[PDB]
Amino acid sequence: SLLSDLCNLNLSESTEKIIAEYIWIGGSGMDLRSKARTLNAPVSDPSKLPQWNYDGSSSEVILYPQAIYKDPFRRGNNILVMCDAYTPEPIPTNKRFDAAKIFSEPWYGIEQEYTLLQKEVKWPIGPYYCGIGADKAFGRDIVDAHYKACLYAGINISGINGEVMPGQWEFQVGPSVGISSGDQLWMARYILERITEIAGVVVSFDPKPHTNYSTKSMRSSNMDPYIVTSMIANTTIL
Amino acid sequence: SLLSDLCNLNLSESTEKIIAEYIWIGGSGMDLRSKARTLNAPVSDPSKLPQWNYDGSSSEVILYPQAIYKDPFRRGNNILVMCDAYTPEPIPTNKRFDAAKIFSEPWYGIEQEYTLLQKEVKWPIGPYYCGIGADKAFGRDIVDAHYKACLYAGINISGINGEVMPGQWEFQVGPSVGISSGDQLWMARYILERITEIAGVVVSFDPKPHTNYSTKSMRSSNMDPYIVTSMIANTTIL
Amino acid sequence: SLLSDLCNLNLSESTEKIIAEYIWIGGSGMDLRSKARTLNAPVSDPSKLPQWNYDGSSSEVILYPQAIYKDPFRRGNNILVMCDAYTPEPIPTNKRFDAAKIFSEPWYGIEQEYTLLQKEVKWPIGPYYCGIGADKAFGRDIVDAHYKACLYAGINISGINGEVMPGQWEFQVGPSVGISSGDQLWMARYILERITEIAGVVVSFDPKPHTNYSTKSMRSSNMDPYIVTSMIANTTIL
Amino acid sequence: SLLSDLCNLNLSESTEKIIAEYIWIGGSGMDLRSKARTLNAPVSDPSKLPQWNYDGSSSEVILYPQAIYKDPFRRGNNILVMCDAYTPEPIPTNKRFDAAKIFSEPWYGIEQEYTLLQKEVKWPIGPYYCGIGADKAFGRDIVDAHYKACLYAGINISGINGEVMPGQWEFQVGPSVGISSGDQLWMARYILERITEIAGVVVSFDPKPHTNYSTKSMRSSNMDPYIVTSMIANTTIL
Amino acid sequence: SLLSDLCNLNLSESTEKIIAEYIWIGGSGMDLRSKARTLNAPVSDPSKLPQWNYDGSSSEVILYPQAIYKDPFRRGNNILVMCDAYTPEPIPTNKRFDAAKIFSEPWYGIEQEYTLLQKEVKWPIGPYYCGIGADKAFGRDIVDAHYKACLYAGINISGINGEVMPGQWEFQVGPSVGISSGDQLWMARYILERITEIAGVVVSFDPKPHTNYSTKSMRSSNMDPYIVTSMIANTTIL
Repeated sequence: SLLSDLCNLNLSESTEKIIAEYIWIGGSGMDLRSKARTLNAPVSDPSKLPQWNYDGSSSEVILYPQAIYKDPFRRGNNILVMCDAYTPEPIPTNKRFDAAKIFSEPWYGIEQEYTLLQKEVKWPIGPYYCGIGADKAFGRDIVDAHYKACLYAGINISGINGEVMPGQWEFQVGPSVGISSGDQLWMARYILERITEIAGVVVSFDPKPHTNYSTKSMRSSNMDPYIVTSMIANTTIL
Repeated sequence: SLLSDLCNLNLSESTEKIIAEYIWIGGSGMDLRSKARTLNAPVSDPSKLPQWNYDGSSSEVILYPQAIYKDPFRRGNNILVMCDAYTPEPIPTNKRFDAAKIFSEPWYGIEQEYTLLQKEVKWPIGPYYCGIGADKAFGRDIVDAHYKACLYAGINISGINGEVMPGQWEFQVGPSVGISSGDQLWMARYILERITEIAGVVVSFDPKPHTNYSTKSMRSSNMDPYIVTSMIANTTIL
Repeated sequence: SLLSDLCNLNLSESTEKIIAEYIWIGGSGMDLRSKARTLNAPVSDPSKLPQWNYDGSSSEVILYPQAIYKDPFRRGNNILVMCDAYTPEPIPTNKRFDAAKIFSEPWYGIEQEYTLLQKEVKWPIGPYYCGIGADKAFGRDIVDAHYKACLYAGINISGINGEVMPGQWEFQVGPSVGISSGDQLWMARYILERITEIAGVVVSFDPKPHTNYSTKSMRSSNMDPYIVTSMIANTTIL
Repeated sequence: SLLSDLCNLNLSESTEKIIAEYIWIGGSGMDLRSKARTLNAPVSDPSKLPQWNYDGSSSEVILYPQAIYKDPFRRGNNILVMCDAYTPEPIPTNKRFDAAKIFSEPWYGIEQEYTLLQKEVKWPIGPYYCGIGADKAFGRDIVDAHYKACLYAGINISGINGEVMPGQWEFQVGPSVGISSGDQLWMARYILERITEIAGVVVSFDPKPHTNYSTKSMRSSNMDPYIVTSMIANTTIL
Repeated sequence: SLLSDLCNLNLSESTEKIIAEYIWIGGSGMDLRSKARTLNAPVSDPSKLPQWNYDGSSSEVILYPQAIYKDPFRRGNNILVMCDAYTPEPIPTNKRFDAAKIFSEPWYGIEQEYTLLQKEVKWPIGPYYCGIGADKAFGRDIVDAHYKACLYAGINISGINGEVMPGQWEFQVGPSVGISSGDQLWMARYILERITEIAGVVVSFDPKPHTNYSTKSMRSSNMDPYIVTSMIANTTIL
């Protein structure tokens, strides 16, 4: 148990403190980053978690709690929260205020693809449609881990399946509220981004390392979940 | 424990989702393929799962649920589902519609070999009938795993044998009622396909990498099984 | 983690089926073989099990349930059975019919010795009389495993000790009733090989790689657990 | 396995002998040292633990119980104790008597940074600001372990984050009352080294391999939690 | 999980038999040998256990159950026994008869030192006074294991500490009564070797690879836990 018997300890035995990691979109847009801080009492309602901030130079950017769900790598009562960047008005990189004001029942099953690479070499490991056996499932345990972690957290994920291109996969979100579909993707794009970090594997959400619409009824710019859903919710009723 | 901490979480606490993988026969060979997707509530009756499909060009091929049995590698309430390839007329590769219409009380204890060798070298890992000790059993952990997973799932499996020539094995399929011996010899043939894949072991069903009949009206080989189980039933129908 | 998370699943959770490992003696008398096959209800009475058989060419040879004890490598309700070989009259290699007819309450104890050697060079791994410390005891974990497995199964083993010969040990089968005594020894020998099979070690019982008598009063030449006891009983207790 | 089966035994059944490790500050640098000592009755009141001592030549140096917290690597009822060094008057290296006499309710939060390097080459293992995935976070397992151990012990650590230069972090000691605040820093720092000792990594706190103040009126070159805190409270809490 | 899944099985679920490790002192006085035996019912009274013996040629030498403690390497109801060598008159190497007749309430505390070295090269593995982290403490896992095992067994050990010379330590047993005091030391010594057996390390107690006295009335040349205590009791109490 070299650095493995730890990282997993009971919570309520000693203290009542619960961590709550703060997550936000950074960099060019594909880099989703986070850092940790505790709390006092376990509450899942987003209107009680205190605000916070960080320094953007490393530019004082404020963060507000929006999504409070559970945690893959810590269990019990530990919590992940999804927060957006506000410039010292929202920051232009946020790209969420417009979506919030537009969406303020458009269920969206956004479809996303991800490819696995061997991080020591940055290449994929090693009839291919959902193949099994040798030279087919390059880290199918990683996929099991991500699927079950997403079920545990609170992400509404709705299936996963491989294709012909080696290593790569894709998973489905299905029945998620429009604005929620801008959260439940990004967090689910985050959890996976950590899981392969355990191994010598990296997920690259890129083409070369679909948007469902089921409204309750009617009653009325590259790779951004929020931008795509906002654009396609424009024109169409809601 | 790299990546193995996950894959073995629980679902009775967080979300009542029960992943139900969908399985269908592949192309020319006996490559039983499958892909994963979810469900909502725990039900074992195959008359309630909705009819789903896939793309065959990677064309549209629809699948229906008929075999609903528990999971070796996921446990809990997760389920494997056996499905056959229909076209919205059964595909010739199906070879199950004729057997179903013929059988709708014969019991088939068909015998099958599952010669298994090493992955990288395609060679065995290491008076030989059911040998024990050095240079006798080139991996019995996977074999015990397959046996117990088969009993756990719901397969009515009965026996297992060793072999003299290094490598070959065999398991009995048990008292399977007619068309049921088209499920309990494929999905119980599917389970092994993952277990060897867990290790550096490849199972080579081919002869060069028996037919039973126990009816109640008192009247009386892997690869291709549907044809076999059905032709010898026609000869002695009910 | 890999390949070992299986092999340890539970029985009574899914199905109340039981398994059984049918064990017979090899041609030369030093090899002990077995093959596995299931059963419906768990019963420990040797009379209730049904009579089974095998092929002697690998020539039909029948086997009857003689000794029913529990299983260390599968735990739960899994059961080992010691059975003798019958020609379709006892088979000459059986050597048990004479002992059974002779013994049909002598308490007997027989001593066993065995040498452990490396798999591919045939030398022991790594004052020696019950020695401890550097260059004294090698593979004492195997010894602990065998001792505790033998207590668990039903073998009434009594003690083990190490001697001067490198990689040499000796265990005592303890007081036990009549022919069952000899029978018990066989399972003990059996168990050892499987445990040694885990470690990649070769066990040699041959001399170049004591018999205890105690009764009430009167019943109311190559390492043979049956010939030796029959000869030493013929003269005094039959 | 290799010693890991031990180190984790329970004590509430065999012997209720609470251990206690006596922690004292080292010599020139920041080398917080200790040794173990058993006790009879488990009590957390620092006014009942017996005084102890040691030899300073490796000179008698008495030690008195000040801080009683729980234990990362022993758990159960095992307790760590933080004690200051007294000459047979305070020792000059103690630096705590001045702080105690000054403080005899200013809340303090101090900032700590530490750089991780390889054991035998001194380079660190393996947009960086709180980065995720590969090439951003190296050995976050150590960091998660230290964070959760610090919550478990009794340290009221409050937050943690990464930085831009490769291979360092920063954790927030949290708001606490009086001199205990400074004490807690030392204690928490202690835990880190033990955890790093598991991984074969060297922790360097040196700059080249801030303080928060709030009162009861408000709310909640040496790297000395004592000198800096006392100097800040000299000018305000007096 | 090879070879280690066993060795930790349960006792009371299958059989109520217990084990017992009979331990005697080697000829040279520095080696402490033992061998295993079985018992029917678990009893901790040294009077009820049966006398046993061995062969001194590897010359019969009788042994009696003197000290009964629990077992760290088996848990459950398994028991270790410390026994002395009696020739059917005590053997001169015993050295315990004189101490027993001298002592037949002086509390004694003895100090022990040991050095850890590599199995092959004989050099130690890997300011040192009670050092922490890298370059100070090597193999503290062995030390924590021995401390906790000694608490578990019944040895009322007091404390342990590091020292200056690389790779050597010292533990202390002080709350001991009568001749059992010396006895306890011996048993504690024994445990250490078995633990080091797991790690592939060599323990040397030799100087070149303290006695505490307190009575019920208080204050009103080899390393032999018996010779030293008998000599220092002669001048005071007995």
